[PDB]
Amino acid sequence: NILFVDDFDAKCIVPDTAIWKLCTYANNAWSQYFRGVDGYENVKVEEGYLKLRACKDNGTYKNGGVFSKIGFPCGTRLEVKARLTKLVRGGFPAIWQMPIGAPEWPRGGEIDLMEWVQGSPKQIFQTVHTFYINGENGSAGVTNKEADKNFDVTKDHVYAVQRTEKELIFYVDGKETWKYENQHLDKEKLQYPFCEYPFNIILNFSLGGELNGMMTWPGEIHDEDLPGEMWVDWVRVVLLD
Ligand SMILES: [Ca+2]
Repeated sequence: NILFVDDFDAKCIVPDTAIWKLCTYANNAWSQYFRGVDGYENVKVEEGYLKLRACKDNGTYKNGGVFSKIGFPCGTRLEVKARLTKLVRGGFPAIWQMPIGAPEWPRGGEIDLMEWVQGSPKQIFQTVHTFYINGENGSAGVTNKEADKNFDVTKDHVYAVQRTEKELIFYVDGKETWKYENQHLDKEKLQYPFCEYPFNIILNFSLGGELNGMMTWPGEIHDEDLPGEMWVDWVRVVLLD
């Protein structure tokens, strides 16, 4: 039972303009290099892929990224098939979900299906953020510490999360990796916001380096590794029985 699918196979050179919006600048690790990105110069649909490019164009770092204007209810599973063309040191690709119409981050939560950093290059990270975990200042969230440490992100993999009232279940390649569970605390504690808001889909290949002279988690950008691309074959949202 398919609620939403984009196979990026439309007769169009950009992703569906009603569904997908270009990521915009903000002063954070994932967003800083959307600044001065001219329209779709780092985003295209080609040969059945959404291709998100990270590059340096005349000394300016530029990220490739879109987010969905639509969001999805609980009782659903998101599956995203993607690969990186190349390992890029300082590269910071991600597949993730934000609440639509939540209060300020992280009070509505955040679900990361995939993040990659050079600091652990044979891994991907799957992570959850809430106000209960992060409070006002925290950014680490709760990550799968037992994540696969012999993993090649440059091959096609299906990254997935199943979201119910009870829990988030993470998968890689159809194999359960971990669960983040509803603790059923007073809603006041903001421990499990994941079913109060529709959640969207965010697909990006960002660049790290320093943010206001502090080294970001993805670490030092090696310009010799650029350009790089994340190729998304498809995204789908399945409605559970
Ligand atoms: Ca496709």
